[PDB]
Amino acid sequence: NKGKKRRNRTTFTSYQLEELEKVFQKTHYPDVYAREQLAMRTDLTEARVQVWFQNRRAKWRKRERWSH
Amino acid sequence: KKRRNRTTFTSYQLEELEKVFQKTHYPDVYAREQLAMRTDLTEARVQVWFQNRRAKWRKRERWSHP
DNA sequence: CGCTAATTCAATTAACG
DNA sequence: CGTTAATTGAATTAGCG
Repeated sequence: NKGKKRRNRTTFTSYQLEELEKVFQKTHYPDVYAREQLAMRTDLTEARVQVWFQNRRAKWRKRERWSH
Repeated sequence: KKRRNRTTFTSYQLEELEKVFQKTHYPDVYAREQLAMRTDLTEARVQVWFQNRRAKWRKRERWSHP
């Protein structure tokens, strides 16, 4: 099935991915405040940061052996 | 420490959201981007509003199925 | 084709008045 | 406490070297 017109796929920079990953290592579920400070520091929207964390947890769960 | 924050919509914001819901239950990105300007909300809050509004609507159909 | 960003859902949690 | 906005995993869609 084909979905309706969607937002253009965001291409992140080397800096952005490295910066987001540092926060992911501290916590997989950052509060709104943590995400907003990452959104300003990386010049991203709080929305793109929240979707990145949603997908980063999905990638981590797939590779993970343990229950958590 | 409040982990998440909450958006309290104005009556005008709700009129403009419900207007687009009655035209299209699944607005495209171009349609959502317009509401973001019209209602001063982010496109992100329009997605979230629309998915709760859809969930809310499907519950009605399940109750009035016979 | 692999990786991953974006968008749906059902179930559930938590902010606000 | 009631209302409902926000968040989550899971599934899925799809852009793009």
